[PDB]
Amino acid sequence: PPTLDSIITEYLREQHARCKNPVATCPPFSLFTPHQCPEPKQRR
Amino acid sequence: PPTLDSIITEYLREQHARCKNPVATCPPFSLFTPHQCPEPKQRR
Repeated sequence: PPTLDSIITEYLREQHARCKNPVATCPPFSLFTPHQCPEPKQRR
Repeated sequence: PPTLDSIITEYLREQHARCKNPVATCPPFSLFTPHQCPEPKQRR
C-alpha cells in the first residue's frame, strides 16, 4: 500500500522532469517553492 | 502556499493522463488502488 512516503516521493519527480538539463544528486527540496534545476548560465 | 488539497489534487491528475480514452465526470477515487479509466470493451 502507498503512504505519503511514496506520493510525495513521486510528486517531486514529475515536477523534476520539467528541468531543462536536470541533475542527478539533487539538493534538498522545498515544497512551498517551485523546483527548477540549475540551467546553463555562461559567464566565462 | 500548497497543501494536501493541492498535492493530492495533482497526484491523481497525472495518474489520470495514462487513461486510454479518459473520462470527464470521473467516479470517486481510491488511493490504495491504481486508477484506470473505462476502456472501450465491445460486446454488441
